[PDB]
Amino acid sequence: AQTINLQLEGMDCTSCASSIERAIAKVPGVQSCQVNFALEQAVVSYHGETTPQILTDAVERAGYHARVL
Ligand SMILES: [Zn+2]
Repeated sequence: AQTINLQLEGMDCTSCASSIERAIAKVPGVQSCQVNFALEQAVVSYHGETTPQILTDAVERAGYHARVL
């Protein structure tokens, strides 16, 4: 697995934290996604064709914003 951290914007509540996990989990190649609500960060484990930029697009499409750390 490869791993990447994303900084998250718009995650004001734990419902939205779950929304972000669900959106990231749908990305082909994602194996696991740990959303840290307190730290406004997601740790994503992946393989396959996943890229950091496909991950931040998933977050955008779900109605939030991410940036690659
Ligand atoms: Zn919310």
